[PDB]
Amino acid sequence: PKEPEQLRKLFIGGLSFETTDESLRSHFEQWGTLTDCVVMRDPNTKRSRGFGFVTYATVEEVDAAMNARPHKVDGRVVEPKRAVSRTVKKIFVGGIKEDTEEHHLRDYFEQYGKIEVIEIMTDRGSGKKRGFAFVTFDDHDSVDKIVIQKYHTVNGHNCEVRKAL
Ligand SMILES: N[C@H]1CCN(S(=O)(=O)c2ccccc2)C1
Repeated sequence: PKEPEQLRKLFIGGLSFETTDESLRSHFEQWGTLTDCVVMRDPNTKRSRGFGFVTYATVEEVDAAMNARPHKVDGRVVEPKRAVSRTVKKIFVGGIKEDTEEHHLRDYFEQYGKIEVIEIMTDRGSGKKRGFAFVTFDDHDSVDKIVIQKYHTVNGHNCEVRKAL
């Protein structure tokens, strides 16, 4: 069974107006099989709108494409983003109770991306742990991967994870 197509599609912004379906495909096929690849154009002029979409056969291929950033396509560095995830670098992690420590969160989340800050929330008056935390990554794709997952188990706790603004 295939991963849902909606989780295999990347929005590609910042395109050169000279990029075509064919040149976009030729570039992004280097990181996987593309089941679809389109440059968005004006309906009347056919002039590029400066963005497009590529759909890979597997989520692993999406990951490979994102890990190969920065992508310079037809002379311009473009901006890939997962098209469906339901742009920030920070998550709320709730439900971690009082026994979850920084190393629990780091050991778990470091496989989603490079962590820059872990903030375990404590009570302003007592210093007791409040049972939630914030994790900041160096890049948004980590967060997009994280919030797409249905489940997050950290330190034996079933955690609620959301984007933090
Ligand atoms: N309930 C089904 C309906 C669609 N999917 S999905 O494509 O796996 C998905 C997962 C996470 C975020 C956005 C989409 C699950």
